[PDB]
Amino acid sequence: GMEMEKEFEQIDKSGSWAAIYQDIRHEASDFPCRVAKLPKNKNRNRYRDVSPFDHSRIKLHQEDNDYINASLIKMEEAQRSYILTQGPLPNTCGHFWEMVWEQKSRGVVMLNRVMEKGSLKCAQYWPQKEEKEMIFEDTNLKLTLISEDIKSYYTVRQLELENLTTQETREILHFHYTTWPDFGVPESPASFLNFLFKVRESGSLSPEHGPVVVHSSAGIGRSGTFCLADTCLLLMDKRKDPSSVDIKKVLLEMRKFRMGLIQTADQLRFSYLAVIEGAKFIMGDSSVQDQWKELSHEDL
Ligand SMILES: [Cl-]
Ligand SMILES: [Cl-]
Ligand SMILES: [Cl-]
Ligand SMILES: [Cl-]
Ligand SMILES: [Cl-]
Ligand SMILES: [Mg+2]
Repeated sequence: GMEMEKEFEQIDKSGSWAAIYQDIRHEASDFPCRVAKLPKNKNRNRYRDVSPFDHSRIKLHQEDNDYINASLIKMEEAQRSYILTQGPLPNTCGHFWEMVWEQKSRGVVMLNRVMEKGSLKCAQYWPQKEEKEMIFEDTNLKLTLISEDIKSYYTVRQLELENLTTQETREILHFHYTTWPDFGVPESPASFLNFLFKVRESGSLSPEHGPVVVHSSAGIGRSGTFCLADTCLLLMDKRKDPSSVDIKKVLLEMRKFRMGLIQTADQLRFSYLAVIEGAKFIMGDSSVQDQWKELSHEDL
């Protein structure tokens, strides 16, 4: 089969995933995060050990404090960008939506739940009920739930974001994967790819929009897995050449822009599985998309 498939089988046969993953960690970029570590920003960071590099951090367009824990992953060869961010805190939900507005994002991909393992891993940063809209007074934004489509393991929401200064409104699509555990993997390649293709189908990743926002709790593990698989499939798609993609090199390129992307060796292995499976679609087996939808059990 494909070259990534041959490397996959070699690594599985030798039981080498931990060593492969540790090599990536060792080779990964190390750039300063001075702004993230300023005293005044301590309460804007969810995790002490997860910070945006200065070079790639998203700046808020405000004079007071322009800091958010968010990074622009700009994949030059693939011609796709993503914004990866932590799950917003109770005091940074206004900042989060400010960033969405200013960066002209059409979609937000949320890969975590608000409560995981008994702890609050993300703030409730969007409205749960149509009739209870949210106002972010610090950033002068209003957010309303317009509709939601609840599936067995993910939910898609239509939100309306309004800049109260100008009264301009935009439709934001929210893609919420609700069964992906932290430091874990999706139930199957099919369930993951079914969801990724839902995001793709929406047009949220179009170059006509700002970068999609992808987040988890830390904005690196589940978020890294999602973007690695998406970028690798896009690279193969541009060239129509699966054997042209080097998944580990792509991950190291991504890690130039945000630290710590992909948090376990099993998330790396899963990324391979997802790309190998998705290649079937890229190379012209259109019917596999329906198979994923069936295998994902999304209706239940
Ligand atoms: Cl300071
Ligand atoms: Cl949730
Ligand atoms: Cl829980
Ligand atoms: Cl929180
Ligand atoms: Cl790491
Ligand atoms: Mg995470």
